[PDB]
Amino acid sequence: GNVTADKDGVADVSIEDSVISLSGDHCIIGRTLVVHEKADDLGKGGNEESTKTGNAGSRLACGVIGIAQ
Amino acid sequence: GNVTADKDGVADVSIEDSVISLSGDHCIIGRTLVVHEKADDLGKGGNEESTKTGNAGSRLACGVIGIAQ
Amino acid sequence: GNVTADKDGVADVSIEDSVISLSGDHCIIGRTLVVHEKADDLGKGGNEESTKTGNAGSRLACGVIGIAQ
Repeated sequence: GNVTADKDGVADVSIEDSVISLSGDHCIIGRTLVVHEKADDLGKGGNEESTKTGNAGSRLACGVIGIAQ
Repeated sequence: GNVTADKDGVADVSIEDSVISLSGDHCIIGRTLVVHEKADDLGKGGNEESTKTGNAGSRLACGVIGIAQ
Repeated sequence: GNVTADKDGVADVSIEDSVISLSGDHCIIGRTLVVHEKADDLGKGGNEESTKTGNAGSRLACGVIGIAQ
């Protein structure tokens, strides 16, 4: 299906079968930020997959990022 | 189906079968932030999948991120 | 089905079969934030799946995040 007709109209929105995601600020104030990590065996034959997939950030697989943003 | 007709109208919204998600600020004030981690065996043949999937952040699989944002 | 007709109208909303989720601020004030973690064996062949799935944050699987945001 998914016809989505329209004849006029200022500033209208139509959203058929889809996926939407938003977010806001992520302020973090401080004076000292210390991190220690010890990863040992993350993946051992881990199959993966994706299709029509999105992401508003840093895609990754089997990582030890430490401090993201 | 999913017809979604319209003839006029300022600033109207129509949302058929879909998924929507929002969020707000995530302020975190402080003076000291210390983290210690020890991950050992996360994945051991973990199949995964996705289709028409979204995300408002940092996608990942089998990680030891430490401090996200 | 899912017809969703309209002829006029300022600022009206129509929501047929879907999923909606909102949130607000998440302020956290403090002076010291300390975290210790020891994960050992998270996944051991854990199948997963998704379809028409959304998320307003950081998607992940088998993680030891430590401090999210």
